[PDB]
Amino acid sequence: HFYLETHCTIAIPKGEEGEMELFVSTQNAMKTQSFVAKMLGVPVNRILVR
Amino acid sequence: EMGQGLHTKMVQVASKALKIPISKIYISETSTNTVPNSSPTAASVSTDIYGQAVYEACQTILKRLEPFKKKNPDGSWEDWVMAAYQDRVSLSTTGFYRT
Amino acid sequence: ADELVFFVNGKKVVEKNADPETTLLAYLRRKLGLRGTKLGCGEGGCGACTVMLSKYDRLQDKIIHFSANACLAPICTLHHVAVTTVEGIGSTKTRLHPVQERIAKSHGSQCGFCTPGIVMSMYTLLRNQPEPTVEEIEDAFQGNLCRCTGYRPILQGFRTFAPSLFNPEEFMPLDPTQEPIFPPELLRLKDVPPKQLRFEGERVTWIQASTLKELLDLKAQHPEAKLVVGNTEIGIEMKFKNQLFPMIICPAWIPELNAVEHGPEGISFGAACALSSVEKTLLEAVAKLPTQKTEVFRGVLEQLRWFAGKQVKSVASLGGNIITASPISDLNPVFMASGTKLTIVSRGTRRTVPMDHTFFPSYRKTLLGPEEILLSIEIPYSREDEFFSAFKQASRREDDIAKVTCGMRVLFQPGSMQVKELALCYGGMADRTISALKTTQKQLSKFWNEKLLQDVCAGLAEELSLSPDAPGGMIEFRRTLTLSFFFKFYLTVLKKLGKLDPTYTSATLLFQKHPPANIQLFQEVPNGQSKEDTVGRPLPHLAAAMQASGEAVYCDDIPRYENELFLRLVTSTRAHAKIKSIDVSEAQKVPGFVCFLSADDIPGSNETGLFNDETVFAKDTVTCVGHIIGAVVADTPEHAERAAHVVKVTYEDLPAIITIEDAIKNNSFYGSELKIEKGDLKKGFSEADNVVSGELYIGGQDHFYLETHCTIAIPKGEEGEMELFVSTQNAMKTQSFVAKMLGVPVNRILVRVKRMGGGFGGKETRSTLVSVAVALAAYKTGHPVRCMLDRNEDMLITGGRHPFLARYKVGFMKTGTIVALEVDHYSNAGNSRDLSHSIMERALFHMDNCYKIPNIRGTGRLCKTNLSSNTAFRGFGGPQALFIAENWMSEVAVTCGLPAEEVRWKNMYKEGDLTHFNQRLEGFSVPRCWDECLKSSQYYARKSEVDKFNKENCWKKRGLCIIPTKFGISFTVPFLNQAGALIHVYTDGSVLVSHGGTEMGQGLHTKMVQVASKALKIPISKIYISETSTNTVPNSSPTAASVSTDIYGQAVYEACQTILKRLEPFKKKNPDGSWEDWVMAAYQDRVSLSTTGFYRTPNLGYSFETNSGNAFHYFTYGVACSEVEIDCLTGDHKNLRTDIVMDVGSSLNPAIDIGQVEGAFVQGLGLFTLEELHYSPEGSLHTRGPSTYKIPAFGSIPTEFRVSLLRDCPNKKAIYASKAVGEPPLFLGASVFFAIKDAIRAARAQHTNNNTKELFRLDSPATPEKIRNACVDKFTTLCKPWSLRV
Amino acid sequence: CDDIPRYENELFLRLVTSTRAHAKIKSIDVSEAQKVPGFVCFLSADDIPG
Ligand SMILES: Cc1cc2nc3c(=O)[nH]c(=O)nc-3n(C[C@H](O)[C@H](O)[C@H](O)COP(=O)(O)OP(=O)(O)OC[C@H]3O[C@@H](n4cnc5c(N)ncnc54)[C@H](O)[C@@H]3O)c2cc1C
Ligand SMILES: Nc1nc2c(c(=O)[nH]1)N[C@H]1C(S)=C(S)[C@@H](COP(=O)(O)O)O[C@H]1N2
Ligand SMILES: O=c1nc2[nH][nH]cc-2c(=O)[nH]1
Ligand code: FES
Ligand code: FES
Ligand code: MOW
Ligand SMILES: [Ca+2]
Repeated sequence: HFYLETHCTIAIPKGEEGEMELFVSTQNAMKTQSFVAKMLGVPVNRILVR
Repeated sequence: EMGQGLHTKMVQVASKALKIPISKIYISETSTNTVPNSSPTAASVSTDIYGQAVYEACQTILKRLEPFKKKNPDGSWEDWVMAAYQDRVSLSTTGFYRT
Repeated sequence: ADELVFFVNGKKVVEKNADPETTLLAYLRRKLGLRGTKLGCGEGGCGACTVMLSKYDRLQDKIIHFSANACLAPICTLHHVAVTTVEGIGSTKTRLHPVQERIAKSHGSQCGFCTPGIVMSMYTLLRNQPEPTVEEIEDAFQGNLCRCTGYRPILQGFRTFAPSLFNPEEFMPLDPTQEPIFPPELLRLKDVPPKQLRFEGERVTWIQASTLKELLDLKAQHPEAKLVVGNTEIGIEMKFKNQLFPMIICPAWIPELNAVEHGPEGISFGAACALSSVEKTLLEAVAKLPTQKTEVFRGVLEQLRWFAGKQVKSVASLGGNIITASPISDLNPVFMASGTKLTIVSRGTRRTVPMDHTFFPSYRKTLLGPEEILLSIEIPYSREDEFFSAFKQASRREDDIAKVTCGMRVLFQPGSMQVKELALCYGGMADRTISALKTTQKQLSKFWNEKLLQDVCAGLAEELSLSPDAPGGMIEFRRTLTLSFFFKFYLTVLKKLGKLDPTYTSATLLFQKHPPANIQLFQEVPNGQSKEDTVGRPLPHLAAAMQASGEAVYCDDIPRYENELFLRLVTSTRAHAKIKSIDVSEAQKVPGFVCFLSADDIPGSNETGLFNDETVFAKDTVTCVGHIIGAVVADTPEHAERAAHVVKVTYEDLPAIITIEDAIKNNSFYGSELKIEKGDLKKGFSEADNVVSGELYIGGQDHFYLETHCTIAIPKGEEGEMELFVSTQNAMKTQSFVAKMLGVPVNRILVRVKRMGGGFGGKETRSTLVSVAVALAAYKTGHPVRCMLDRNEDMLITGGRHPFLARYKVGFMKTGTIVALEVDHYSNAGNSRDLSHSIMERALFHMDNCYKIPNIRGTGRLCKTNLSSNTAFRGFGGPQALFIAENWMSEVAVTCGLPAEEVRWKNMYKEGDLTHFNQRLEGFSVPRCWDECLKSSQYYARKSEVDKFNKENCWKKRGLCIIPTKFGISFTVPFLNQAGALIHVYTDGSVLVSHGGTEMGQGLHTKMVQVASKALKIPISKIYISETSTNTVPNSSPTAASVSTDIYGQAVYEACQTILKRLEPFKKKNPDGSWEDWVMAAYQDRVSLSTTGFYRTPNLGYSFETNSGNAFHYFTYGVACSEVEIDCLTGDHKNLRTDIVMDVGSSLNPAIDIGQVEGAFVQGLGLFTLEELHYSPEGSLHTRGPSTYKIPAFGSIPTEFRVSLLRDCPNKKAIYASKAVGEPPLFLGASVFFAIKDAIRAARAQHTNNNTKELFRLDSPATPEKIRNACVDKFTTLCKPWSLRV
Repeated sequence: CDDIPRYENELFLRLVTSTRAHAKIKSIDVSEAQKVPGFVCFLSADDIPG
């Protein structure tokens, strides 16, 4: 692909109810959200992807 | 937005639908807590589908503003919006499209 | 510099560059990332920063655990000490400790900001005593404050350590064997010889002296060196008194300074011993030695009962209190009167002298030389024929500064009543501890009799005089206390010499705590209701566990960006003046200084405020002390603070208008008169049998939310975009005010509110003062910026409840029936309009309370003054008007000579009546609440018991009063009664709910989660609410008017319906499927799982012009009965019992609603009896901290506290038949005020006069000063024109 | 994404990837990595909570 900007993610752990806010260079915020939730083992509503 | 100008086009669409300058419209970002279960931005259909969703949401706004426009035809967009707010009419809505 | 080594939660910490000025709180929060411990006042009076400290005591060869305020603990005093914070005992990520579990499940946590501190006070107690008594449990919190709960649930939940809202049987038992162990490494270090340590900071050098020899050499070389042990004085001087001590010597480690010796003359304590140690030793001594030898010890112990709290007493040293020599020291008067011996030393010298009047030559000075230090103190045993007494009276019993405090001793000739020695020493009557020598000397060789009592009182009145301008004011009260204390001493000695009149006995008793009794009654949910349907059940606040664990994130707990700067506001020191110039040349020298911002830096508009009558930054003129002139931005909070303090502003004073009286005299108002008039007054007064006229005043109130105002502003650098995290109930106005100041479209600004550690109306608008200033700083620097106000800044700048002045005239019949009423209200609004108008409207809306008044006229006027702009405070004007109403109603009863409850009842509205603003009262439940409260409180039976007590007691009286209330539900501003919600169902079936309301501790999100769960028919575990944000729900009204549940509940409900309709087709095609199955099917069929919900309260719109239209959607009602006991000699009082019956319709959550009732009730109790703000004549606020502003404490609540929610009273006007509960209960606190007034009448009938129909004025708050002064007697009287017309 | 300011306590992650096309992982030794200044931790499969 050689997108000038390579893959990148910032993950912010809240410390409350498994909440995590992420800033990601992706075309798929949905799958990013569910995949991160699946790995953490928390409901999808706890994950915010921006 | 990955450089293809999707937000520009959506602002262009919203401006045409609402019939107001683009300068009054803004798109800041994409987030899972504003629009959920979104398909990845792909298949070159983003303009097609999000354009329709934005279009519908705009239509819902116009309908809610219609009574106020009719009562004050020579007023400004700002006048109608404020009147709507004070009359406790919601100025927030979703839009959706399915090919 | 030596390395500082200590432990935090078992983890070793090595600080190679310890700064002497760094507090443990700052270190925990900024260096260790442990944000569970909070900053609530920075002056040791709130306990929000409480932590536990553990160390190996060399002299006791044992590990000791004690609590301490992290805000006053210099980390430099913690070498080889083990710290335990809330995070160290448990968490929701691992497992909650029993203390955390119980306070959470017992509903002892609302906003949650005070929880960690209280959790640690309780934890510390249990580490010292695994099975404490109820007494010990209550005493554990003398230094912890809570503004939300009303304390009852916290005490009741913890009492377990010694339908229903909670079930104790579910609580995990406490098991000491599983507690974290004392760090092994520290236990090894105990075997290493102590060595002197040196720490070097930016401005201070700290020397930890290991031996007495090193201490004396250090003092010989540096006589100026300031000693520090507990730092509970030095810390205050450094933080608030602008003091800087270049060199500090901490002698805490020195054995001689910590030694305890039992001698033949008394018990000696090293000057470094903590007051808690002295207290422990004296208690043991009092239990083992003959009563006749412990007279002085018991005096010391009585003062220690009311000396700060556990956190301060565990670190505060003896020497510290003695040498600080404060005018209001509670110990020096006792040490002086008892001639306690002081052993003073310096390198090469040593002397021992008994403390006497000469030891304190002048203000803050003692007779010690510059090279000397106090080594030890010997508290004497009392001898035969020797008696002692110690008394203290303040504004609040617990953790307060003495108004007058004393030590009194008398020595008689062997077996006689003939005085040999007499010492009466007082604190709080001069700029130093003094002895009434002139007076006492005249009694030597005299006998203890009535004549001596009279002579001493007259002597005291003349010798302890106070000039009208005496600092602290309360001239009459203080002088009266000096005589009253002696009277108490006099009677007490007669008793000890023994015959004493039975009605005088109680005057000699020391405060006695009575056992608590609490009962909460509510209604069980329908028999067949599903377990997953939580509406109507006492579900604990969803974040309570995280608040008890310190994991709950509040604004400042959010991590700072590496490049984030800090802002400190620069405010006016003048009430009204022109700004001639501003010089920052000095501020520019403070390290880390970045810039000074002012009006000229604003890119958009400097016009702000609800009514556009305010400035973001003062321009040309300042109109109140605290008026924001500009702000300093620096790399650290300290640097910003220090720089802002040296910014020099040159002023030129302008005529100022401070008081309501000044305003009226100068015709200084905002807008024109407000008024509601119905009927024919002239006719009404013409038919009345009696007419009463009067004036009444009610003081203001500071919100004192445990978490002060705070804002973080992140500038994006793109298109003017800015993202802010704010502690506010109004994200919408925050957003538009920031946008207006920046000159950018509102759609560029994002405001996010997670939760507030309290709001109470104080964050409805005034939070913008900070938010806008921070946004400007972020805009100008391009860096993220933040600012959290210190308590003193918050209390000075942000405004509070509106003080009210009322002039009334009521006409009534001999039967007590009201026929006419005219009331003119005046509120002190401050330097801007803000919410003052709407507040006055609500006041006028409630001038009737629950009474039908055929002919009535009420006016309101907003006074424009040079004081910070006052704003919304739980009640929004209602409490003031309701208070004024009950005042004249009480005067009508007395005038008529009829039982107050009879007069109130016969004047009460009836189902279907119209109010003075012509709204029909439908479903008027006051009658039911009234009868049930009269019955459950056993009002009548107790009424006779009160009269009996008053006949058997001359210097103590009891009062009983039952009052009702009604509160109109809905914003006075029609268009604000709107609410929106946004709901998303993700593909795993989990639901994310978002609405316009914010969480400030009232449990709104919890209730909304409960509502969504019921509507969707799924467990609450599948629903979540993360925060409130302007980009999910726009144009939201502030979370206020107690209608958030009502309106957001409907919006959430409507959004859920839409979801159900969309899922219906898939549910039908697969009836046996799960929620998850239907959700996934909808998604794959391309059916949107996102929708909005909206609600608009119907038919609202009252007009003060036509006195027509619906102002409210419905009314919330309640009744409260309270009993008190007053000390006619001191002004102190006890809230014996309170019974409340509240109608909240079918409660959505009885646990949260009872918590709102109890909490609102305690804030009202505070407004009417304890809380008072004092201002200089020039308009400068004196009370800027918990030390001087006394809100209710754990020990302030009714000992017997009963609350019942009216059963079977569904409200068809709101979501699931519930009713708003936030503000309605607050006025009920007035029942305590009127019970007090009832008691004062008893006291006046006893000593003042015989006019059983006399109407004496009693303004609010009924503080100890007002109560004591009202109890006119021979003493108040003791504390002459040429001619007089005949 | 990376232009977003880092929090003062923000840490950095570096992936550890396979240098073989197909093989069994016999063991992982981080004793050397632990010596690098600023090292915080090595994460692997077992650390995943979900
Ligand atoms: C919330 C709060 C509530 C309080 N409540 C009360 C109250 O109810 N009644 C009351 O009287 N006080 C009260 N205090 C005041 C304070 O706690 C006492 O004065 C305390 O005992 C001082 O002890 P310290 O060790 O903390 O003093 P520090 O602040 O450590 O030292 C105080 C002063 O004593 C000097 N000093 C200390 N030890 C020696 C020595 N051995 N020889 C010579 N000089 C010495 C120091 O140089 C310094 O000037 C309160 C303070 C707070 C913050
Ligand atoms: N714990 C706590 N309770 C509180 C407050 C608060 O700040 N903290 N605010 C009060 C005020 S002034 C109001 S108007 C209502 C607002 O919330 P509600 O509409 O959800 O009841 O809660 C009341 N109860
Ligand atoms: O009528 C109102 N009642 C209120 N309580 N708290 C804030 C309020 C408001 O703005 N308006
Ligand atoms: S912050 Fe320490 S006592 Fe309030
Ligand atoms: S819960 Fe204690 S101050 Fe809010
Ligand atoms: O915000 Mo209620 S007074
Ligand atoms: Ca005002």
